[PDB]
Amino acid sequence: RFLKVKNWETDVVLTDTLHLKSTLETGCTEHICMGSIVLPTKDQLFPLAKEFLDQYYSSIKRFGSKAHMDRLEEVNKEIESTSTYQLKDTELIYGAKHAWRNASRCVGRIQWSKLQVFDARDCTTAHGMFNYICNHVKYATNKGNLRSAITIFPQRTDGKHDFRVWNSQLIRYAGYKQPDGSTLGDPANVQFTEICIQQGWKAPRGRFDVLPLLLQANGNDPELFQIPPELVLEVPIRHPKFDWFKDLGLKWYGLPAVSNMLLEIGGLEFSACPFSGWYMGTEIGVRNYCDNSRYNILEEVAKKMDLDMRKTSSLWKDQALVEINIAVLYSFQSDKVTIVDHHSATESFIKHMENEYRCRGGCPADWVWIVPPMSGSITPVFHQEMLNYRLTPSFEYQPDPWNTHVW
Amino acid sequence: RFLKVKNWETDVVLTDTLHLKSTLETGCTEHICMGSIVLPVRTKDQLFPLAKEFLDQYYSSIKRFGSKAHMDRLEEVNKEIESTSTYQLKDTELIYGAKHAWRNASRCVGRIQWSKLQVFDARDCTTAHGMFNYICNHVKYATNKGNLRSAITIFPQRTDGKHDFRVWNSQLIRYAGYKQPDGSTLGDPANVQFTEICIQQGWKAPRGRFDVLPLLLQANGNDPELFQIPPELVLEVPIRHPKFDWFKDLGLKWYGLPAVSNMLLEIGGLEFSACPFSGWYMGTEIGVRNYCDNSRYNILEEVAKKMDLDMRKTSSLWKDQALVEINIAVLYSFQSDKVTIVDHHSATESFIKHMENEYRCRGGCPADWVWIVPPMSGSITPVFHQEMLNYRLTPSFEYQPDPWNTHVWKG
Ligand code: HEM
Ligand code: HEM
Ligand SMILES: Cc1cc(N)nc(C[C@H]2CNC[C@H]2OCCNCCc2cccc(F)c2)c1
Ligand SMILES: Cc1cc(N)nc(C[C@H]2CNC[C@H]2OCCNCCc2cccc(F)c2)c1
Ligand SMILES: C[C@H](O)[C@H](O)[C@H]1CNc2nc(N)[nH]c(=O)c2N1
Ligand SMILES: C[C@H](O)[C@H](O)[C@H]1CNc2nc(N)[nH]c(=O)c2N1
Ligand SMILES: [Zn+2]
Repeated sequence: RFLKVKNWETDVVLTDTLHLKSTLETGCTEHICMGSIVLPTKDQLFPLAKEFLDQYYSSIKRFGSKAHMDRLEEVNKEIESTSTYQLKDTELIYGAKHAWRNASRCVGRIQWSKLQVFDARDCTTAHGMFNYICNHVKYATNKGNLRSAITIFPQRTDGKHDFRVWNSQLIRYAGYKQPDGSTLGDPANVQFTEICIQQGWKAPRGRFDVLPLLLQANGNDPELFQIPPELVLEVPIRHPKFDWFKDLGLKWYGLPAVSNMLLEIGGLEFSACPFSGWYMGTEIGVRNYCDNSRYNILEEVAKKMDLDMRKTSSLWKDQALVEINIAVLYSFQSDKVTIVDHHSATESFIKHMENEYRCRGGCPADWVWIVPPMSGSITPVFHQEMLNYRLTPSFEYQPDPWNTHVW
Repeated sequence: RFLKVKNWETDVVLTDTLHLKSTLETGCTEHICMGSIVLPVRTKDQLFPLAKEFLDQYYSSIKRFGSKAHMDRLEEVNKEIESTSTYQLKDTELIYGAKHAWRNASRCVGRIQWSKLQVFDARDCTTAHGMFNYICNHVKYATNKGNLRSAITIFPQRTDGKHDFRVWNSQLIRYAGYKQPDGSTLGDPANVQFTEICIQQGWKAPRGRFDVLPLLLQANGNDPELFQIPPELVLEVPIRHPKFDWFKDLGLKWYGLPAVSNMLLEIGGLEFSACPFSGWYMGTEIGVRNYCDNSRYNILEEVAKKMDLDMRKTSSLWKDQALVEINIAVLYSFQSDKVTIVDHHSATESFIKHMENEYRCRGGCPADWVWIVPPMSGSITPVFHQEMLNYRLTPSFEYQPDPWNTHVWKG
């Protein structure tokens, strides 16, 4: 019922009680661990609403106060007659901040309480959505001094009137299959790129073409829009010691902004809730640049470093990985664009985890995702036992809209 | 019910049915994943079904399920359980048992090799000196002058839990750790407690950074006694770097034979509490963990110092730069001295081929991602991108409490 987590580098032991709150299911059983799987009515809504308002009023030190009870009845009455309900601004902000706080896969949660929340619940059209997104992008970008933000479109109703951003992130590079059999640009985005092409985008067909936004308001067919190029802060990638690195022609965007997740607060479902912070270096240098199924540049870089690629045991992939990552961090720093290295990020998360254990009685954490994709064991999170469980408010994955949406 | 796992690099999707044979529990529930927690006298009653399951598996694999020899063996085991409270494994069942415990070890990346395991039957052993002799033979056989061979030696099973055979060392070969009065540690800080115990048992400690510990060996529930492994039996590799000539002056070395001696081997309900086993190293175990963990030799600072890296900001990735160089040095040193070692690229590619093979021929391969993914360069190894299902099959190796915590001292 109570559970201990040990850090095997420091011997520091923490006791978790927060897990006894969790309701949603992990995918694991007593018989099987699914820890490494990427994806494992009116009557439904009121317990959900109640459970959320209870944690809200307890957080503002007013649990069981008349103002608490009154709000419970007003929501109960609104559900009974409207089959849904509306969140107060204060509840919206709290819900969003807590969905981030509860994101067990996110290493950057030390920052959870400083999230700028933009309420776009009054939005009605895709042109409206575009305006809100551009304002979000400009606000978060802040000329390189990045700030966390989320923008929240109207909640689901009958599920036939969904707001969706079809893009997976607000800013991403296009992907084309070429006659060659090779891929130009980002292979992750090939399918979405074609969907933009069949919707009518003129594609420049380069390595680093910023995709257009494809915006669905109120269940209607989605619409193309190009983000003013002047709102998209990008960094050219160079190396502090290797002069040849510039000729690889590498660039990345400053703003990571996930736009395909669903935000659930008090049983209400916000299907379009783009949010953004800033990069940890490895996301770009390890995953985007080096995954065999992404830009996959390890082979090209190793060649320029004149390393022995004859045998895997020369650790040439590993040498090139480090240098690719040094260059990402150097480039973002030199251009004054916020970025965090994996040493700094994981050390912060350990500090945050200790805060959450003393202040909240726990911190749900998914070790498979929190440990960086390079140098795992020289980061302190490697040695940290973590407990993974699902709390609400939360961000969840949802089906790609094109599989779903009817034209 | 069939369970699917997907490789996110290749889109290969595999179907697991083997998890259906899984008996033991994971630590996890529908409400909590304990996937990163390091650790989350049997009676006649419980013993017969365990013996029966095991023998059903054995007889299946040799294609004799339901045979008169299968039925006769069940009845003979049954009769022996009721009459004596335990039973004895045939040699063939012991071999099969030991190979399967390795096959089932979900935290082990080296399993492609599971079927080539030299089993030494030491169930006729009775004394600590007998144990020492069996262990020297294992070490010489396994070492094979650098062309390492996988092996396990199996001492007598638990009886009443008062007569246990235990190897008190956690590996057959490991270096002492000495905690100094100024709070520094000389040698391997992981072995401080055990070293203290050796010392108190009368070991005279050289007190260097690389003193090979003595063996502390318990037979038949008796008090353990000290033995020194003959030095000529302990193959060691001095560590140098192919390009950096100052690397050798760090004074590093490591032993070639990794030989886990503190686990419990369970087969058909029987408990083998001393069953040391050994293979060969994957380079990262030494280069990443043993050398670079902050709680271990911790040489990152001193290495990066000698590499003249920028150390005033973590964002120069100086730690990462030094880590790779150390790992290069380890592999180079082993290869140069013709001592078997495997790099993490090669080992993980092998594991993936093993795992796909196992799904096809066996209907699954239990695997613990937290453990299989190497402690450096995770995502450029194909395992990182592999979904895995973790569950407990028997035969199995299990953790057991350190014997100094449980042992009843006789005097
Ligand atoms: C501010 C600096 C931040 C950093 C350094 C950061 C870091 C990360 C990283 C490295 C991941 C792993 C994702 C992957 O590898 O694909 C992640 C996941 C995630 N983060 Fe953050 N984060 C930040 C801000 C935010 C904010 C503002 C939110 C929401 C308000 C958020 C919510 C999430 C969620 C929901 C996931 C899981 C995505 C998934 O399951 O695929 N993060 N975070
Ligand atoms: C042939 C060469 C082998 C290689 C390269 C190899 C590789 C490894 C590695 C890297 C680990 C993780 C250890 C750690 O980081 O703490 C491990 C764990 C393990 N291996 Fe192997 N292995 C080999 C052979 C064997 C053999 C012969 C056995 C026994 C028959 C064995 C059984 C195990 C077990 C039971 C674990 C789990 C240890 C634990 O939970 O602490 N392996 N293997
Ligand atoms: C807000 C924020 C800040 C930050 N630094 N980093 C992030 C994660 C972003 C960026 N870097 C990856 C992306 O993570 C979000 C995408 N999650 C992948 C899960 C997935 C499941 C199934 C199929 C797939 F192809 C992918 C968010
Ligand atoms: C047979 C074989 C071959 C090989 N290459 N590698 C191995 C694992 C060895 C080597 N390198 C580490 C050790 O693994 C065995 C010890 N396992 C640690 C688990 C643990 C539990 C509780 C507390 C702890 F601090 C640690 C075995
Ligand atoms: C199969 C495995 O679960 C998958 O590759 C995961 C592993 N850990 C991860 N960790 C992070 N931060 N991001 C990812 O995309 C993944 N992928
Ligand atoms: C807390 C965490 O599970 C622990 O540090 C584990 C992580 N993965 C590991 N993986 C291997 N192979 N060996 C280890 O010792 C560990 N340590
Ligand atoms: Zn689990």
